[PDB]
Amino acid sequence: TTPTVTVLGLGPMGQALSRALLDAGHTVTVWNRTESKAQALRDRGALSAPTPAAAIAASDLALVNVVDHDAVDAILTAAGDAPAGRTVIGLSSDTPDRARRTAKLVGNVGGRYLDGAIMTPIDTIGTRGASILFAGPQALFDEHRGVLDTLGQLTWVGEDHGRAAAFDMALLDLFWTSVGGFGHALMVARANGIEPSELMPHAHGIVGILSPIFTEVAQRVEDDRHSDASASVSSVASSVRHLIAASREAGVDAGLLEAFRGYVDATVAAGHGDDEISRIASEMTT
Amino acid sequence: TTPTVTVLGLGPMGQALSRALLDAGHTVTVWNRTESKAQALRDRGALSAPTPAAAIAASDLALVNVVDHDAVDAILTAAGDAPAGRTVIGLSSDTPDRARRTAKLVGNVGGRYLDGAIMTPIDTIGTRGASILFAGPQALFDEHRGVLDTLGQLTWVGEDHGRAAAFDMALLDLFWTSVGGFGHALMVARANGIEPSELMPHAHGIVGILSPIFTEVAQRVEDDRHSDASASVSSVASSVRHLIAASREAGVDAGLLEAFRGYVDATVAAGHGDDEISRIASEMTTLTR
Ligand SMILES: NC(=O)C1=CN([C@@H]2O[C@H](COP(=O)(O)OP(=O)(O)OC[C@H]3O[C@@H](n4cnc5c(N)ncnc54)[C@H](OP(=O)(O)O)[C@@H]3O)[C@@H](O)[C@H]2O)C=CC1
Ligand SMILES: NC(=O)C1=CN([C@@H]2O[C@H](COP(=O)(O)OP(=O)(O)OC[C@H]3O[C@@H](n4cnc5c(N)ncnc54)[C@H](OP(=O)(O)O)[C@@H]3O)[C@@H](O)[C@H]2O)C=CC1
Ligand SMILES: CCCC[C@H](CC)CO
Ligand SMILES: CCCC[C@H](CC)CO
Repeated sequence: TTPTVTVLGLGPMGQALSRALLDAGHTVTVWNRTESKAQALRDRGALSAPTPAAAIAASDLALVNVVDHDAVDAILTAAGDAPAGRTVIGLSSDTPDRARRTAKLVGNVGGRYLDGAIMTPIDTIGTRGASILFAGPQALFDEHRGVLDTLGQLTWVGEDHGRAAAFDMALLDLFWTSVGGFGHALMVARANGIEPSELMPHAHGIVGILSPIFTEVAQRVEDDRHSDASASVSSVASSVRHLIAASREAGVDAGLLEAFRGYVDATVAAGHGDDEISRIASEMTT
Repeated sequence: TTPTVTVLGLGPMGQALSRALLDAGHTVTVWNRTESKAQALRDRGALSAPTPAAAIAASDLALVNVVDHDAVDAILTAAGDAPAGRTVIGLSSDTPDRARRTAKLVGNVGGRYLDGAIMTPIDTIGTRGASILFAGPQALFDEHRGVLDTLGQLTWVGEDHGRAAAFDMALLDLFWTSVGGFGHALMVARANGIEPSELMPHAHGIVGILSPIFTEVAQRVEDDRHSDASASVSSVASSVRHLIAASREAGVDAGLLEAFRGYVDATVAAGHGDDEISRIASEMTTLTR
């Protein structure tokens, strides 16, 4: 009558997943390599299991939320034949080939596998603000959607077990590159007498322009249409040099902007200085 | 009564500025090094002037919107004494020390100077979605704010003529780094059979999580508070390796992520793997600790 779910991995995100499943009223079994991280959840109604095999054998569905697929696959090695007749969902960020290999590891012991990628922070889990992408057999996603729906908005992205991970590689590239730019910006600003609290209203303004700019860049890349520029490659080839000089003056490394400059300069050298900045990423090939 | 404004520089942003000032009912004079670029604005009601001196002498306020301060200073040199008794606003992105240099060039010929930085794209200009930062004498900003308010939301950031540029250097760093990430992401997604149109709903979701994350990282940096992590440095140290491997496999250079990894790895090596990702940027220093 009541669905069973196991969560293996009780770092910040695995705690968040466990609390959401417990609030939904599922029977939740938890396991972590560092055992005592389960204690806060046992106080909230979770059941612990002492080993990965015992944890997976307790439920129809096991979610594995750990640092990477070396950790996932180590947990599956320890679990042995426990996945047989059960479903494993990988929720551990790694490459598409690791998601496919882990699918194979689970199938070769008689389990079924979905791969997922959580694209939102812990505060969002258990709300309509969370976004989780899934890949693998459509029917298996449909079979477990009822339990998984309490976690957030789910999107199935394809049959290929690696496809959620492929989205994750692209989306986390955008995310972490932006985070690197933000932390750099705060360092250089602070060296110029602008504390983070004073910058932040304006930094929110920059975040506010990204969606419409990205929409246009994506459309231009699909159209292969880089003409009629509103902001040219030659203009940013001038600007990025200023930004690097400012970094240098402040004693802050400029490696992200230096990499960017290399692409911009290669676009100018290729004869596309007059084109929209949608052209620059072409020069990232090699 | 009717305000007089000159725009010097008719690239895409100078055209946008000029259209917004004309749409507001101002008396707009325009000048560009390449004179043919003035025709569409003359049809909208702009006056054109043949030289920078004649352009600046036509108006109480001159906006200079060109690629950099080497171009600004070449235009103001050509204008000679035309700025005397008038106000020049630089709207051309460059360093704080170039903004201060240009301020002194204007003051040398008896003009007044504000430096400004436009922080939004051409479509926003003339709307409440635009943002322009200004630096220089507060009273001079106040004198011209009624004309300038037709371009967008305005922020005066202080009396030092370099200070709008200092914000610009920080904010464009964030912006272009993010654009570099985005263009890279599209190329790696395409190699993996995900076209830009299929990625974009999800990319908008990532943009949607940045502001609260940035607000937290800024508070932690101010507080020097990197503990009780919800996303640890050790975790991103693993993640960024995956990202770089995926770039390699797609035939795409991973320079930006490689640079980030070096900071992440240095933070782990400093014994801060369990800390929040707010700690990473410390390792960007090139100063002796
Ligand atoms: N935190 C977040 O906001 C988000 C996280 N994610 C993803 O969720 C996953 C988990 O993230 P998060 O909770 O932050 O934690 P981490 O990525 O820091 O992973 C820590 C967890 O992995 C376990 N682990 C590490 N190595 C091994 C191993 N060899 N064997 C067994 N378990 C191991 C840890 O066990 P122990 O406690 O014993 O050290 C702990 O449970 C990651 O893949 C991350 O990318 C996705 C979106 C957001
Ligand atoms: N486009 C945008 O969305 C935004 C632009 N900005 C800033 O606004 C400024 C203008 O941007 P944008 O319109 O895109 O154009 P560009 O940065 O490409 O600059 C082009 C303008 O500069 C002029 N110019 C270049 N070199 C010289 C020179 N030596 N002497 C005289 N004029 C010269 C060009 O003249 P000519 O026509 O004869 O070549 C043209 O008018 C830049 O500093 C930019 O960073 C700010 C926010 C957004
Ligand atoms: C600092 C929070 C990071 C969450 C992010 C979600 C895409 C990466 O794991
Ligand atoms: C691609 C449009 C670029 C606008 C940007 C505004 C901060 C930089 O000039």
